[PDB]
Amino acid sequence: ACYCRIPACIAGERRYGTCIYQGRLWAFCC
Amino acid sequence: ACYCRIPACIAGERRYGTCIYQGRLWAFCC
Amino acid sequence: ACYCRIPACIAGERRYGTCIYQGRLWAFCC
Amino acid sequence: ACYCRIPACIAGERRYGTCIYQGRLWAFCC
Ligand SMILES: [Cl-]
Ligand SMILES: [Cl-]
Repeated sequence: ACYCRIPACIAGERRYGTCIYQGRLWAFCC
Repeated sequence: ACYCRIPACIAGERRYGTCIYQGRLWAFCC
Repeated sequence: ACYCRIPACIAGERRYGTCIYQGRLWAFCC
Repeated sequence: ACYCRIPACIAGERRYGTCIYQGRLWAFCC
């Protein structure tokens, strides 16, 4: 699955984009 | 869980933001 | 002209979108 | 000044972010 994350993607994931949610920027990670 | 969706959120969800990935815009739905 | 603004658009402007810049969200105002 | 551009920033500028408006993605160039 993919996840919007703060502060960063985790081990085993790659950043594929960005989420805008709750007034913050998130890494989009899969 | 929240989900990035095209074309729109499904009944029972609301749009709380936006995902940007693979050069495309997605609704962020929870 | 249009401007990316924090915290908000100003008098005489309308918000038409969002900017992502310097780790922050900005109102896109014209 | 910074500018939202399609297709890309012009020589002498760099891309520092992204604009979202009118349902479209733009390079944010300064
Ligand atoms: Cl923080
Ligand atoms: Cl602040």
